[PDB]
Amino acid sequence: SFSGYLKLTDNVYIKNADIVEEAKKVKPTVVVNAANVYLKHGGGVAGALNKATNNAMQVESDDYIATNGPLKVGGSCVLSGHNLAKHCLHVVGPNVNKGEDIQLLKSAYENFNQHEVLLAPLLSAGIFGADPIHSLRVCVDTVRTNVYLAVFDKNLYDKLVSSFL
Ligand SMILES: C[C@H]1CNC[C@H](CO)C1
Repeated sequence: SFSGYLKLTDNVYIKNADIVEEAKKVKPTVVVNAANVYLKHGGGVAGALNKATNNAMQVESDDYIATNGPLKVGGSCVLSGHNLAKHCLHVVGPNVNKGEDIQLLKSAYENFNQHEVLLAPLLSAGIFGADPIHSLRVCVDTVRTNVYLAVFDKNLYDKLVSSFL
């Protein structure tokens, strides 16, 4: 039921869309969150997804952290998708603004391979500070399952499509 996506490869699709609106429309089995190790969904994609859940994502996340401790950079956990999806896969890409190793972006994308189909943002893009062109490249070269990428910014979406090798 994903509609309006441009096909980049055999398994990677892209659309200029607000991932919250896309999740509400599609109700995918998995929506990926651009999480941090503490699951503190303050801003960027995480802040927007959490706000769409009326903070239920944050309440669930705080209980998860209280039980399990923080995630690793490059790691993930599966939690509820609330009103957005069946599940939310919280994936921690490296935050270059915190000096985290950009080489961990491939490990972060490997989490997507545990799910046959996902709605996702570009990991480490936006407020995480990585080059979104590089994130898309790592995505296509790492993810083998079906990934539907939602890119919020039209100007960035156009740049990503027009520069895609
Ligand atoms: C598994 C269902 C979850 N919501 C959308 C799916 C259609 O691609 C069906």
